[PDB]
Amino acid sequence: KVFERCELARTLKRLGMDGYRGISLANWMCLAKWESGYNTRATNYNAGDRSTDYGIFQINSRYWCNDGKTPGAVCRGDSCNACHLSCSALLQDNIADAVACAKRVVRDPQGIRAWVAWRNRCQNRDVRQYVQGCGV
Ligand SMILES: CC(=O)N[C@@H]1[C@@H](O)[C@H](O[C@@H]2O[C@H](CO)[C@@H](O[C@@H]3O[C@H](CO)[C@@H](O)[C@H](O)[C@H]3NC(C)=O)[C@H](O)[C@H]2NC(C)=O)[C@@H](CO)O[C@H]1O
Ligand SMILES: [Cl-]
Ligand SMILES: [Cl-]
Repeated sequence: KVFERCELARTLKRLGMDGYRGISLANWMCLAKWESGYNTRATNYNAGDRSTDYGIFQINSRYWCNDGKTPGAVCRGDSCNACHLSCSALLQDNIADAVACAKRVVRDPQGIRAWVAWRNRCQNRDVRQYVQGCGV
């Protein structure tokens, strides 16, 4: 599914993303915009390291979900699939699982810095435009 901007903002607000581990809803919106253009079925293979990015947030397979096909990995406990999900779950139209996984991502030290796209296009920028007029 390709979300409309305000429709996603209201969805994320309902799912408890506003202010989660200190990240404003606007930051999440900025992230989804630049990562996938708000498209849940987006996939990107990293030929360079054989990992794949999945869904609206472009979550990487090396540490967060299991796709079976991601090499460079020494798996301690749940270290290779910290969200406890098949990567397939990050490609559904319903973003509940994707959101639970993004929340797990930011529980690690880097927080939102986990996404290179955020560093480049969102950090220290006026992200208010992403949520203006959405009623959130
Ligand atoms: C959105 C996304 O998928 N982003 C990817 C990044 O998560 C990934 O960075 C690596 O993330 C893992 C998991 O957070 C890092 O490991 C954790 O590091 C902290 C540091 O103290 C430690 O507390 C955790 O125990 C440790 N976890 C594990 C499972 O080892 C890892 O250090 C990050 N690597 C770098 C270079 O920052 C990057 C790189 O694979 O890909 C993004 O796409
Ligand atoms: Cl699953
Ligand atoms: Cl699995």
